[PDB]
Amino acid sequence: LPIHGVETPNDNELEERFSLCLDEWGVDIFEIDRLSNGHALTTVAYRIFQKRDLLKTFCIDPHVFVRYLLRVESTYHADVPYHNSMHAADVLQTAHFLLQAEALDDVFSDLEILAVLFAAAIHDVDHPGVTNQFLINTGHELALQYNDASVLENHHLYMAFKILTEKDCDIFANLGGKKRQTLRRMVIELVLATDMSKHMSLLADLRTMVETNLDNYADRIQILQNMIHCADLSNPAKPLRLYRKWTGRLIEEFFRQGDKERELSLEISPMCDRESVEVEKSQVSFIDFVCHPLWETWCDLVHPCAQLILDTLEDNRDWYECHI
Amino acid sequence: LPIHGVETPNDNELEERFSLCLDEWGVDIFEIDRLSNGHALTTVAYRIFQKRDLLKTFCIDPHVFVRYLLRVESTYHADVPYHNSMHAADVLQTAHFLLQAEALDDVFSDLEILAVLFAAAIHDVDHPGVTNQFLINTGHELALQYNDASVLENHHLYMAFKILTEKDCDIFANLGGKKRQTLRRMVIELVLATDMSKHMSLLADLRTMVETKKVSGSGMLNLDNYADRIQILQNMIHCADLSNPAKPLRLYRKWTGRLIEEFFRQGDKERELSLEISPMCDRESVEVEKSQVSFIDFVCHPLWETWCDLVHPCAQLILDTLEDNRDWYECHI
Ligand SMILES: Nc1ncnc2c1ncn2[C@@H]1O[C@H](COP(=O)(O)O)[C@@H](O)[C@H]1O
Ligand SMILES: Nc1ncnc2c1ncn2[C@@H]1O[C@@H]2COP(=O)(O)O[C@H]2[C@H]1O
Ligand SMILES: [Mg+2]
Ligand SMILES: [Mg+2]
Ligand SMILES: [Zn+2]
Ligand SMILES: [Zn+2]
Repeated sequence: LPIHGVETPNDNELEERFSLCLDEWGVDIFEIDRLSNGHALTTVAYRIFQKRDLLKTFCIDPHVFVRYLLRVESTYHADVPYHNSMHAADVLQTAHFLLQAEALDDVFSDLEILAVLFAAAIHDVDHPGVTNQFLINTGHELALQYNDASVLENHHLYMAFKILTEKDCDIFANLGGKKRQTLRRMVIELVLATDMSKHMSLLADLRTMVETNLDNYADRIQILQNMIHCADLSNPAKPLRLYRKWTGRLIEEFFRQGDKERELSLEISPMCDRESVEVEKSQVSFIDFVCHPLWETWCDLVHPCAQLILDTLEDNRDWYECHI
Repeated sequence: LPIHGVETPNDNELEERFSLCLDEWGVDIFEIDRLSNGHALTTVAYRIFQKRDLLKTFCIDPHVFVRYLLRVESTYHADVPYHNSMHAADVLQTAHFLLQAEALDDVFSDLEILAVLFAAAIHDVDHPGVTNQFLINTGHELALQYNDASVLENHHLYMAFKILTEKDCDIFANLGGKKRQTLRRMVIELVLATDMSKHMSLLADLRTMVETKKVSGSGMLNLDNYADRIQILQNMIHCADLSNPAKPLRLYRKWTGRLIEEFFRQGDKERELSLEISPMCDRESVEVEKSQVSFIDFVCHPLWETWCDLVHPCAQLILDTLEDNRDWYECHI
């Protein structure tokens, strides 16, 4: 069993970086992926899970863990610039980080921590590099199949759970039936919370909660839904170099989508037009209307355990306002 | 085009029955299926869409309608005892009856009426004879695909909108874009409201609207809002689906013999897979009569009572027949 779960060409350099970076906000996942040779998701997940004793706690065989994580990782599409396994690993680590706020100390069961971190790692698996709305305007097969509701998010979940079915990949094989049913329902609810069409409702829920303690599932689970959705939308609150990197990729993906939407004669989807999308304006607008309202609330929830996040978010917002 | 959409051996019998029965509570859908050579769904739908002027209003070509309906009808499985095209024709006619209550006069737009009646016709298409819970308990493919959520209801929808693809089957071809898309959303919301795990939630919405009507004082409820209206239609198609126990006893009993056959087949499969046998699915343990009284006390009667309270006094006959049927089964224990 190697130190990082799967063998890499740079075990000592990755170990140094993991020991300094895994509990920090602002991890260079791109470099982890280069040093691990395509294995940021696999190595990040493995070491998060050991650090939180989750393999021991849930009797997960560490070989079975690595084998499953390698399958999921190779199910993300390398040739998709943003929605690949690097994005998954970033989301995973940012979720791991979010959980450590003092204000949330001693609150979540282990099973709930297991759920949210598993969700993060799988939440974009097999993404094809187009949006839900594009699936729906082309009448793509998955859009028809899911009746327009959460088309990708549903697909991500389906793929993740079909992989658990493969010979010697069943990482939850040693939970009881009751813990496996409650785990499955939690994972479903969590990855579904990554669907943008839920953003308004989850955030009204979080605002309501802050405007008041939590030992009802109902509240905890609403906090974990907001949390994974925060991690997913963390990029603009990351150090600027990392924000810009993630952004260049997202836009390259969107623009590529705009070309199939242009080279099939349709109403080019939003921010997807190479010709006349204002990239710096487009980010300022995403912050003001989407990302800032979310992070402000989250940060209000965990007062003051996440002040840095809200500070960098505000700086990158101003930086872009200037470079338009 | 033949008088009833498809040709039948018994046009004049059917004419007579459709002329007298289709605005009544409790229509003998089995006999209409026998008389039309297995086309109850197609002939009932054609005839209701005629009586509502829905072909004319939405510019639906009658040959296109008939073609689409035959395909839907075919895609119900005739070997499933209960969830076949006869169940669909029952649900469709019953939803048609329920829209007539005087307390609903002019509440709904034509496109809403179009939606709920289309929905009813498709709402169980391709049903394989086993529940959601079974597909989830077996991790069947559908259940994995849909993440345990309204599994069949989602598949019924998928199959119905695909058939609309097919060459010369797009009944909604002449609606505008903003219309096909508002229709599509409504139809989805309406077939999803037939998933039983929505029952409690839907019935609480309906309770809210009843209490909201009783306190209004023009005793009329404000329904300018689409989202209130859709709640009512959701409850209504769900009522229609669960209308069997409030149907004339003879009919309720026939529907029920079919439903128990399907249930018992599923518990056989469960047994064979060494799995928990679902409620009402065990031929070795189930007591049919007791189970009906229980389903009526706990699910059916609270739903209908609330529906009847909303449209009071327009659906009195329904609650009465439901209570007499309850009491008949109690005495046969
Ligand atoms: N930097 C950004 N600018 C604009 N939209 C973003 C950005 N980051 C995330 N999003 C949005 O958030 C969604 C997150 O879900 P996913 O793309 O499946 O990871 C995206 O598809 C976009 O709608
Ligand atoms: N007579 C009955 N007894 C028990 N359950 C019923 C009865 N009639 C309808 N149902 C239930 O109501 C459901 C409605 O959904 P279907 O038409 O898909 O399958 C059905 C069963 O849960
Ligand atoms: Mg996603
Ligand atoms: Mg059904
Ligand atoms: Zn994502
Ligand atoms: Zn039904």
